[PDB]
Amino acid sequence: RTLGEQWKEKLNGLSKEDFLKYRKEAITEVDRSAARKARRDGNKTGGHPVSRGSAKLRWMVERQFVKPIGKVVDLGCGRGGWSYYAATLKGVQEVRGYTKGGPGHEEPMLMQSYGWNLVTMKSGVDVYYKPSEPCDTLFCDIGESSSSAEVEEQRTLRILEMVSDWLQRGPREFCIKVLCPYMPRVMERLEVLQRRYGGGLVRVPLSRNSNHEMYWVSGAAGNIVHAVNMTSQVLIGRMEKRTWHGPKYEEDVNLGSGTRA
Ligand SMILES: Nc1ncnc2c1ncn2[C@@H]1O[C@H](CSCC[C@H](N)C(=O)O)[C@@H](O)[C@H]1O
Repeated sequence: RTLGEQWKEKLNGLSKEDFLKYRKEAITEVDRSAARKARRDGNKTGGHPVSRGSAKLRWMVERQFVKPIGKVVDLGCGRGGWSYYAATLKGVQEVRGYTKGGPGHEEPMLMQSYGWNLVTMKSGVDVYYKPSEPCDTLFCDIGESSSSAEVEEQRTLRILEMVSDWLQRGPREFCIKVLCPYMPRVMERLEVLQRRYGGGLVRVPLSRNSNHEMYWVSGAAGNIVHAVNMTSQVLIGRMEKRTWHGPKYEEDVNLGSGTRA
């Protein structure tokens, strides 16, 4: 019905080998080697990001889709990729990250990247039941993908319901992941939330073509329905492909080391 639902149907109908070739074609991918060697060798000093999510956030902060500052609350922090990146920025003074944890959910990693003394991560916290607290910058990177777009719709709306109780607290910088932004219920909800709190949808090139995630960021603007559709166009055009040239590889940036005031 929507262009994103046609992509989802086409995606579900792919073969296992076509799936692999399509999921990384033309996407931007960072180096994870220094992160994976230090992640055994005890090197919490290397400055190598703990996850790919770190490079996804730098992509938006550098293009000023979001400008972290003050107290940052990181819902669904996982290993802490967004938390340790935000701790390097000058405007940021405190980073509080929450994540579910338990079996099958990522546990926060303790690292000594630049500004690590400002990061406090607490695992074992289901965000759907945690009360909101005052903050200046709101992150939320939650959304478990599924072959059913109907499942993703219910998971996306539940997230968008939860984050609004945090946005009513006044933060004006925010970066919230929309797992399934092409379903009609999600589009209507986003227009309502965009009216009340602002922002807009953006697609990060480091995302994989195997999912339609887009981020509701405070520094974006414009028609939400169209921004989703033009992303749905690129993804479908990447499925119809003969010359599979693969991904554009890039280097991550070093987070640094040491304490901040
Ligand atoms: N109800 C819930 N409450 C809290 N955390 C949740 C959750 N549902 C999923 N999660 C957690 O959200 C995390 C998304 S991982 C996001 C990557 C992170 N920004 C980084 O840069 O490293 C997952 O680890 C998941 O365990």
